[PDB]
Order: sequence, then structure tokens, then C-alpha cells
Amino acid sequence: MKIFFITSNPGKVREVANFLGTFGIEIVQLKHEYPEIQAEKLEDVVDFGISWLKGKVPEPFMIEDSGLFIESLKGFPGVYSSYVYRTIGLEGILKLMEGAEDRRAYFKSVIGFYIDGKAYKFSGVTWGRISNEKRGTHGFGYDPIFIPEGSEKTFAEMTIEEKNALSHRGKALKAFFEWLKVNLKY
Amino acid sequence: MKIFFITSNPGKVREVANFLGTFGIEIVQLKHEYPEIQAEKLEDVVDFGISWLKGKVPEPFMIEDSGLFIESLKGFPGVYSSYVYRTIGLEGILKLMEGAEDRRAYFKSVIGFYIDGKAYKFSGVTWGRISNEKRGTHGFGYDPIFIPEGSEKTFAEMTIEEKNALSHRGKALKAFFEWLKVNLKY
Repeated sequence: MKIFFITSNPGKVREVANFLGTFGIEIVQLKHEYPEIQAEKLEDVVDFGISWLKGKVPEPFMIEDSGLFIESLKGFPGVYSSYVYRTIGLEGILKLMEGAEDRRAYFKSVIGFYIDGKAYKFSGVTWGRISNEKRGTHGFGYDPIFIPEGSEKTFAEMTIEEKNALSHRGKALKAFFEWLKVNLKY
Repeated sequence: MKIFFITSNPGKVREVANFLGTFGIEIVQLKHEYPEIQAEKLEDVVDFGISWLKGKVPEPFMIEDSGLFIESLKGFPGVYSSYVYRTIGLEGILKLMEGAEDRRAYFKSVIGFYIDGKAYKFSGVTWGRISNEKRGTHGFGYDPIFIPEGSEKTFAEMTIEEKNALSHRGKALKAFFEWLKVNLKY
């Protein structure tokens, strides 16, 4: 069964393809731009995206939005994680966190799926903490400064398979896969 | 002011840290195992736990025990909520409640606190009902099938802040905070 993943993020495609590929699912990246609205929830961005894309791309298709939410920073950068990463980057987050009593944060992923004229959403959350230094050559974004709960390594020190086994995206993909199994029986 | 929370439940740590953190209290999780005795009251489990831990962990420290008490089931699973959840789970409770005339139940939380060689306890109770279906991606345990009185959402459909504003644990934490204010003036 093939699923078209509308995204411009190669790293995300690799993580999604790695996880689902093990279950006979073929992920096909489709670079079709769509508006990502400003909103207080990743789910709202995904809802608008699906509504904008339907009828314009092959089906079934999926999109995804994710972000890092830092407790001591009231959830920042959250929905705007990509922009913040491109501007202030890892250095900026570490600067903001200097002297922070609480370095806890969570990553969240929301997957939107569209098939037979209906939209569905799946989400995943992984709590952890912001490290005091960047480490790792894998992943992308804030992976070098995020250590998931129960681990001694940052996401960037993990392989795609290892990251998927613990990440927000991996959890969203697990829920997504279960739904696919049950509803499509592909 | 820091308080060591002796527990192996990450979800509970997050709820406690969220509530008290807003008042300048730093919660530090300490994973030190202690015996949780079989008893007919959460308070008895907490009393034994504190007595077993004192002198072994830094101070001041706190522990907590909680459970779901279903009216039509004579208070079950109560003190053994964790074990019952791990075995029969949400499905088991819903199965037991099929055809139930009365779906009322309450959640109770008891916090034990030890400082300067003395133990103190604080409790909270929130009544509600068992839903006929699980809903929600937040929380843990029976949160997906418990709707607190005055709400249209299950605990699992609420954020930590929203849950704390209505839950048994939130009420116990409120009593705890008031005591801290008055007796420690930190």
C-alpha cells in the first residue's frame, strides 16, 4: 500500500518511511506546498493543511506537523519550532535556558491522513529535557539538545530506528499504523 | 524550595511539578523503591511508605498514592488501581460496568510529606462517572474513562493544567501548598 507524504522535509520522510516500510507501506514524498497557518495547536495547522490540499494531490495522502514545547518557556517554540530553529537555532534555546531550574520539555507530532474524502489525525508526545550542550550527528532541528525521558542520549545521537522507537513521531506513526491495519486491511 | 518526590510514575511527577512549580517549588523525582502495603485505605499505604523511607532519602520528601473507586463495584479497584489497570485495563472496567445502572465513581489522592522528623498527609477527592467508551490522549491509567462531575470531557481529554484544576491530585496538592505556605513560609 502506498501513501503520499506531502512535505519538504527530507528528514521527516526518512523517519516515516523507515517506520512504515517495515510493514509493507510505501511512502512517496510529494513536494506540494500548502499553507501552514499560525495557530496555538499543531492539530489546527494539520486540519487547515488537509482542507487546502484535498483534491489537489493523489490519495491517500498524509502531512505532519511537529514541535518542541519547553516548560520554562511557556511552550515555546512549539508550533513555530522550525522558524525559531532557523533563526536563533540551538544556541538561542540554550541561551534562553541558562540558569533554568526546570529544563523539561516535550516533542509532539501530529499526522494528518486523508482517504475516501475523509480526514483523520494521529498524535504522539515524548517528554524529556533540554541538554546543556548539543551532541549528535543524526536527525534534524532540535534533536541535538533533546534527551528523551529514560535515555542518556540526545535524539541526534540515535539512528532513525532508535529515534522512532522513542520519539513523538514514532508514537504518532504507531497509532497511524494501527488505524491503517484495522480500517484498510491492506 | 525543593521537595523530593519519591515515585516511579512520570505522569504523577509532571502533574505535581506543574501545579507546585507555579508557586516557586521545585520538584525533584527520586526513584527509590519502597513497599506499598495491601490495605483498605490509601492513607495506610502512605503511612507505611513514609515510615519505611525516612532516613534513607533527602528531605523534605513526599510520596503519593491514588486510586479509582467505583460505586457499583464496592470501591474496586481502589488501592489496587495500578495492578488492575495493568491486567484487565480499560476494557476490563468497561466490561464489568456493562448494564450498570449507576456509573458513579471517585478518584482519590493522598500525599504524604516528611520534614524535620515528622509526617503529614493531604488528600483530595473528585467524584465523577465512568464513560461507556475511552477518549483522550493525555494523562495515564483510567483517565480515558473517567469524566469528573461538571465536565463533558474525560481526564484524558484534558491538559495537565486543566486536569489539575479539577482532579483529586489537584485538590490534594492545593491542601499541601496551603500547608507549605503557612508552616514553612518559603
